[PDB]
Amino acid sequence: ATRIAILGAGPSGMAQLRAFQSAQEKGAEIPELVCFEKQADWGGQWNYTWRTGLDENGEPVHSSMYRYLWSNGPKECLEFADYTFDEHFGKPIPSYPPREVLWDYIKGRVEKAGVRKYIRFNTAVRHVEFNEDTQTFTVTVQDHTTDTIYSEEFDYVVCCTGHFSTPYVPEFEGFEKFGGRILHAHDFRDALEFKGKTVLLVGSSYSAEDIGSQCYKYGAKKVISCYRTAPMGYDWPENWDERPNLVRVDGENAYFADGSSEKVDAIILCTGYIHHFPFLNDDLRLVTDNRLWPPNLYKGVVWEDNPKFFYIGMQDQWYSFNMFDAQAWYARDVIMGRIPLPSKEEMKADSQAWREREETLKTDEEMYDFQGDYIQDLIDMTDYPSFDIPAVNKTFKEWKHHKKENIMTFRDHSYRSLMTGTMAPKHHTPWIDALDDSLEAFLS
Amino acid sequence: MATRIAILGAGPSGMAQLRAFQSAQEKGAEIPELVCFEKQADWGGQWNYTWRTGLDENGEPVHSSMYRYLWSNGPKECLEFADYTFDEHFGKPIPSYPPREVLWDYIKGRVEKAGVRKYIRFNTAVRHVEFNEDTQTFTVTVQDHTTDTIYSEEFDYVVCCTGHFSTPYVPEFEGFEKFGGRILHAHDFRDALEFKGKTVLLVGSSYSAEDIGSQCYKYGAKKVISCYRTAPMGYDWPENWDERPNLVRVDGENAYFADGSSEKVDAIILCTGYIHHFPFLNDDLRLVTDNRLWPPNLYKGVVWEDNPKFFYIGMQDQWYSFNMFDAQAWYARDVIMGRIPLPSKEEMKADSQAWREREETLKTDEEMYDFQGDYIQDLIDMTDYPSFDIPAVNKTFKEWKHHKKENIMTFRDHSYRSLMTGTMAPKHHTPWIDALDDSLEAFLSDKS
Ligand SMILES: Cc1cc2nc3c(=O)[nH]c(=O)nc-3n(C[C@H](O)[C@H](O)[C@H](O)COP(=O)(O)OP(=O)(O)OC[C@H]3O[C@@H](n4cnc5c(N)ncnc54)[C@H](O)[C@@H]3O)c2cc1C
Ligand SMILES: Cc1cc2nc3c(=O)[nH]c(=O)nc-3n(C[C@H](O)[C@H](O)[C@H](O)COP(=O)(O)OP(=O)(O)OC[C@H]3O[C@@H](n4cnc5c(N)ncnc54)[C@H](O)[C@@H]3O)c2cc1C
Ligand SMILES: NC(=O)c1ccc[n+]([C@@H]2O[C@H](COP(=O)([O-])OP(=O)(O)OC[C@H]3O[C@@H](n4cnc5c(N)ncnc54)[C@H](OP(=O)(O)O)[C@@H]3O)[C@@H](O)[C@H]2O)c1
Ligand SMILES: NC(=O)c1ccc[n+]([C@@H]2O[C@H](COP(=O)([O-])OP(=O)(O)OC[C@H]3O[C@@H](n4cnc5c(N)ncnc54)[C@H](OP(=O)(O)O)[C@@H]3O)[C@@H](O)[C@H]2O)c1
Ligand SMILES: [Cl-]
Ligand SMILES: [Cl-]
Repeated sequence: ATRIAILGAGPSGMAQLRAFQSAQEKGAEIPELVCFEKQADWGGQWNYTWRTGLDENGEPVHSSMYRYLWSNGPKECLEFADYTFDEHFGKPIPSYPPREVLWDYIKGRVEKAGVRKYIRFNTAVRHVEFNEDTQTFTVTVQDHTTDTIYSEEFDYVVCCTGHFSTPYVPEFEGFEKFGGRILHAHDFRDALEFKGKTVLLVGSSYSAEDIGSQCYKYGAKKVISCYRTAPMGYDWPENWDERPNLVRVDGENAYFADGSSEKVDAIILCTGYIHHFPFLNDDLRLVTDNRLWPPNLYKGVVWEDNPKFFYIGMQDQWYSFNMFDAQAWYARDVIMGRIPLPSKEEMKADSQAWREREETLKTDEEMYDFQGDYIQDLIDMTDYPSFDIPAVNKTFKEWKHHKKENIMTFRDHSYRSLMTGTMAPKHHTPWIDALDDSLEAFLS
Repeated sequence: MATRIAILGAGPSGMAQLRAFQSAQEKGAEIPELVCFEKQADWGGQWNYTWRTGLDENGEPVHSSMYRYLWSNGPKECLEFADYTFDEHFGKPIPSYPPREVLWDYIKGRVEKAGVRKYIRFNTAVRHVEFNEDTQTFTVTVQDHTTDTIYSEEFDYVVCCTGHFSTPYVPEFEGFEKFGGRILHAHDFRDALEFKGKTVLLVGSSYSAEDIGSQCYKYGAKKVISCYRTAPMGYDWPENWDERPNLVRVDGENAYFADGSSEKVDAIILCTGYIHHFPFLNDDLRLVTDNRLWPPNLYKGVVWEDNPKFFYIGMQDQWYSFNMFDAQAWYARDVIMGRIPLPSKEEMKADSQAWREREETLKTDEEMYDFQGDYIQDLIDMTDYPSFDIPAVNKTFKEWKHHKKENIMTFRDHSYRSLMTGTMAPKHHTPWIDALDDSLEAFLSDKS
């Protein structure tokens, strides 16, 4: 029979397994599935580790998530259309859950599906090669439980390895002289390490916003964020300064493009990530900056030069979980021969139309509107449950409004489920005072 | 020549392998085409310092484990090249325990003189090495991070020089997920100043624990705790350094030891050693071993017995370092060039097994560096690598061990004689404990 390799058991790989299991329970014959995951358990980013740098096997540490992390968007925007918050939790819960609560949710769906049996944990993907002679892929992996490098042949491969794990880590003048810690956002674990300290954040996006907010919340003496082009422009607290870009450091001080300088204890590079696929040769390897429309992907998923190779979740994310579902359902239907692909020329013409639109986008609203339209096109082609994308866009609009009103209280707001219409209750504690990140403390 | 060699890495071992070939060429031999792949932007391996930790600018694991303020942990006289002396490089006597930048300068000096930088492709990560039975050649696949290109080339021989002190052994202890302080491996340690006024727990009882603890002490840590798995280090530690039996668990703030004691600690540094990790090799070529004086499956400690066109340099545990890699690289060179015909697989395994049986009996430090000295003597007797006085190096290791026992904080204040030139090292202008500036300029200057 047909054999599929699914690379990774984060949200995307979980979605890909669930997509196949959904087709099976509706009565379809599905291919043999094998999912390779280098971590010891599923959940991808959402599987928290104290580890940084390299794991116990020598593999790069995957997760970038830290203690005290909460949902940075409304949970109502990432709800599964086939497995609601109401089904999983059995009651209304607040709109910005801590990491452990969303990890519990995503695991709940695949626990229900029974798809853990397809997953080989502690197994790092080493190489994927396409064989023209057999029209099959050789997937080579390292099983760290047995310390064995082995290969198997697959008919199709679905890459679900994420793109927020391999850091973009630029050097600044004087880093070799600096007496304090220099780390990337990827390595950040515990805001308590920076209690009573002066922390410099290099960058102006989600990691700078939230790591700065955690350092503030857990008692940093001072936060400095520095921007390359434009300030973040939010209402920062009194002990948070925004500066133009870092120019250089010395033993103790950071020097900014405005000619100012001051003592800093630690530097956190919130400079984003690279798309990194060392297990792919250039015939299969996606090369892209982080963007809403990466190139060479028909419907954002099908590798145009070899359409038996698929990528899930490689777009920049406003939508996250239910985008990966729409993609996984699409990829499943292509694999199962339910969606015949057009010619390479027709695929490229379709992708180019989406690219041309992506190139014009300016505002946050234009961006989540584009991604909503993309997902609508995907769900129109499969049996993934329809959901109210314009209502989700309106929720993103409210969220963006709440961040502008007050960047420290946006998580104190509640939104309505677009799947069930359930209104989220207000949490028992305002975010700034909610020090305990535990599922037990949140659901109490 | 019509054959081509891939050398994986441009640390001391890969530099030695290039120098071995260049030495044969300047003496009038025809040598093979050489290609050396190095993922860093410059040569030196461990000795090339970086502020970076975890993953580098290209997403490759950061290689170097070296830190600010690192000095030679053995006498430089024990690692001197037999073909390129300290006297030749520096033009004067220098003290016996140079800072990192000074030994980096030295190792670079030899390959600068040799002109072998032209063979090296920097910023290039080795991804895969496969042996092809059909052509009896290796396909080496690499990622050139300068151009972001993955390409493959065919090689007749491969010499693996990628080290084994870079991929950390990082065991989890009960409660690590709860602990509110930093947890890092020795591999990630960069700057003792980060621990000034802090209580630092070191897990481990070998060189990394000794030296990282010594740096934390020197640069003003409040307290050092070192914990041992089997036996204490047993040195004369300063008053703010405690030795405990092994860590059992941690909570939010405290470390709990096997003696039933516990105390609040600010940071935990795992000084738990390293793993031999070769993700670019399939199991037919991949060395699997613990850190030891005699890793298995290596004839003369260098020739992969299942495929003797594949070689490993420097994969042994190290008393000897630079001149061991030279002895090995000269041997591998002579096998590649057909100067040393190999015995049958059965004869190679019988020779390796004799060395293994001896290795298994070793107990004392002296038995260990004596074994490694005898190993190196066997290698150098088979090639034109300049003979050097191995018993005199062993005697220097013995003096060094004696100096560490007398006073672990002042062993670096002693001087030894070059076994290559007979030059006596002068006393440094500053005692180690007060020598806060690690720069080559500060070390080679005359002012204290
Ligand atoms: C710090 C951080 C916070 C975030 N917070 C939110 C949030 O609040 N809300 C939200 O909607 N989204 C958030 N995201 C976005 C995040 O990308 C998605 O939520 C989701 O985790 C992406 O799922 P994925 O499966 O595509 O990738 P990942 O979650 O990265 O999972 C990829 C999986 O592939 C495995 N893998 C990778 N390489 C290999 C290999 N070679 N061999 C084997 N296995 C491999 C990994 O170990 C991992 O399990 C956050 C991202 C980051 C980095
Ligand atoms: C912290 C520390 C301190 C030390 N101090 C001393 C000392 O004072 N005295 C002493 O004698 N010895 C010391 N050593 C021992 C050390 O092993 C040797 O000095 C020497 O650096 C070993 O050289 P090598 O070339 O075998 O390996 P390395 O120095 O580790 O060099 C390996 C090279 O391979 C490259 N490489 C690795 N993987 C790849 C890949 N996939 N693709 C491409 N290139 C790759 C690396 O980037 C590097 O250039 C120390 C070791 C450590 C870890
Ligand atoms: N749940 C949470 O609270 C949380 C926390 C952290 C991250 N995340 C998630 O993680 C993902 C990644 O977010 P991210 O902000 O890490 O990455 P990102 O969105 O790709 O942000 C990249 C940032 O790096 C900056 N940058 C790049 N090079 C720079 C340089 N040389 N100097 C200064 N700044 C530089 C960019 O500035 P320019 O704009 O000038 O290019 C930009 O601000 C997102 O999905 C996010 O939601 C979530
Ligand atoms: N120039 C310098 O100053 C400097 C500094 C750092 C390192 N180095 C070099 O780096 C190399 C490696 O030295 P290293 O000490 O890092 O590694 P190493 O010699 O392999 O030592 C490993 C240590 O980890 C301990 N260990 C392993 N697992 C443990 C566990 N679960 N709990 C507690 N302890 C555990 C071992 O204890 P057991 O003995 O009980 O097994 C041993 O003490 C050497 O070449 C060294 O010279 C040099
Ligand atoms: Cl069907
Ligand atoms: Cl000012």
